[PDB]
Amino acid sequence: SGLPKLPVPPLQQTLATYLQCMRHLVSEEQFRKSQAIVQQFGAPGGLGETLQQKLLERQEKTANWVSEYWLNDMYLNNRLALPVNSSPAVIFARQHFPGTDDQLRFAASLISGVLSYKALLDSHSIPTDCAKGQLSGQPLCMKQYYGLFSSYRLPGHTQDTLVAQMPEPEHVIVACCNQFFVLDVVINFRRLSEGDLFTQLRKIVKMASNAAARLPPIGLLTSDGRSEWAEARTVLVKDSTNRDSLDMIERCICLVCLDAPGGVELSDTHRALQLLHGGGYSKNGANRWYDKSLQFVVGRDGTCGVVCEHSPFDGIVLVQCTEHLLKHMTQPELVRSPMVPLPAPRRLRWKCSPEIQGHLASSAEKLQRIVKNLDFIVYKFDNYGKTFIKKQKCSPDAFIQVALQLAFYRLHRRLVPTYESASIRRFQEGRVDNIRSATPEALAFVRAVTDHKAAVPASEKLLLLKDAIRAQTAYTVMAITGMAIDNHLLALRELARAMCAALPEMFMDETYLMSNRFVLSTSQVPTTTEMFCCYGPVVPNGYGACYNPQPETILFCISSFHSCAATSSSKFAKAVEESLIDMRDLCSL
Ligand SMILES: CC(C)(COP(=O)(O)OP(=O)(O)OC[C@H]1O[C@@H](n2cnc3c(N)ncnc32)[C@H](O)[C@@H]1OP(=O)(O)O)[C@@H](O)C(=O)NCCC(=O)NCCS
Repeated sequence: SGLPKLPVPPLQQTLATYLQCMRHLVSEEQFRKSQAIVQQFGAPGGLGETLQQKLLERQEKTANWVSEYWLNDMYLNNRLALPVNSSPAVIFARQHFPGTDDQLRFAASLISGVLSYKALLDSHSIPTDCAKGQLSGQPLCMKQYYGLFSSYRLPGHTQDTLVAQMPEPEHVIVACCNQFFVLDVVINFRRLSEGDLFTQLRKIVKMASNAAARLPPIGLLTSDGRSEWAEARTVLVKDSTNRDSLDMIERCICLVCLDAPGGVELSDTHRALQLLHGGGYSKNGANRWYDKSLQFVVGRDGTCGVVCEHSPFDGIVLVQCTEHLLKHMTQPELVRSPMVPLPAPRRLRWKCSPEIQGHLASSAEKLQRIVKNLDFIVYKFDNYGKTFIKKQKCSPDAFIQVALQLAFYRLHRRLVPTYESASIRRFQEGRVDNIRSATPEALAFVRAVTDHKAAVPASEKLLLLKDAIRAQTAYTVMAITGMAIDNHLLALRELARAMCAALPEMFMDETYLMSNRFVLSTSQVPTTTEMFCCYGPVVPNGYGACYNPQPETILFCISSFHSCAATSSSKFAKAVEESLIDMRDLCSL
């Protein structure tokens, strides 16, 4: 590759930044202790320098010194069930399917789109991406695109495994009524016609309606905790017939889920709930297989989108792919490719036992908990967007990040360690690092705005606001150029772990542990289309906030858990609105 390698920030720089990031987020006493702990860790000839040298050696010996640690720490090691906790969802615009054939026509076209997109990929014909927004123009890593259809996430007892692929024939798994069918799409590079795909889908729907053939909803098992699924899967593996079906799923291109009519109204919020967890076993919750990277949902009632397994790639790459797919569906149906004789799709067989029956019950129950615990809302701020923000000589993203801090503070009376996905695709195999938005400058601003007794003059609030945005931007530039701290500290941490299972004080420190519990987890997932991305929180008492800034509006997808009496997605969305209004008034002085 011609891309530069992810940089290794200097040790002292990361340590200084770290302490500064956390001083206002911990007690004075605790900070003093951390100061001393860090001083000792990074002292000349100390442990810090020994680990740093080992990191430089690792940087030289690998293409990306953090890929492995990051992949495990961020996803594979996580034991939580994938739905809501990990797998984000992208919702397409509302569709209208008068008859079942309309649904199947859409699905056929979509599958065709997928096939031509994958052809462009297999031929390395996809135009190399370039940075836009902050520091734009340089080439970006394209590795993520190659993980779109060739990946499967295997459950494990303690750590999962991301399997990187091509089966011939090449096929897609179609799920209907919780039944999984193998739909071959490419014989000898012969790509079935959009007309033949329609015909095959009609057959699938028909078979998926046969009572005497209906099999147990095995898909449900993949919606459980990772350790739980790993165990139920071990039970399944005992039988040869199940071993075959799993493999088929494991080697498919993707899944195409023909969801049953949802029960509630088709609002952006409800359509997203369906994409996130399917609404539980009583709805479309089992018509899935979360281990597979991409699950395209085409429901009978018009609810469409794609459920994504996070570990193999991030939302930007995903959105580019989907927007291309949808654009391809806007583009005219080509000439035909006709298949005579056209074999019938194969239904994956499962040999269930009393054991598996119990596992299905548990998973059904576990999933229901996720469904009722998710507090989600799609909020569209329409007073203004990027256009107005740019007129304030401000970075939209930074401005929005600051708005979220103010919303959080005005509602809960404190700032908390916050996470914002910062793409580092400027470097080989680059995924993301973290932008810590809960800066000291943000604190000074939110306090001025909310502390009535201080009576801070509006002119001063404006100054603090601009400084907060300046600091947000500075950290953003720092992160996207690989000079931030999270990935750096992670590497040092795991390198030490290799030396001795007993981590240094540095990483046992309550300050470090606290710095990584992201009560406010966020990310910008911009899209030109009518679509939007959403996901749940990463901690029991936290929020998930994915926004899409447009010229005149800003879409906010807010999530939290009903279990935490302290959080509330409706209240937070309201606080976001008020925060944006307040900031607007401040800039209009
Ligand atoms: C960190 C990050 C979010 C910053 O986003 P960004 O796109 O640079 O956003 P900004 O808010 O700075 O906005 C960029 C736009 O505002 C403009 N802008 C930025 N600062 C400005 C300023 N001070 N004054 C006026 N305009 C400004 C830019 O010129 C650009 O305008 P353009 O639409 O004509 O190109 C981005 O670099 C990133 O990493 N995005 C990836 C998110 C991701 O990974 N999502 C999936 C997670 S799994």
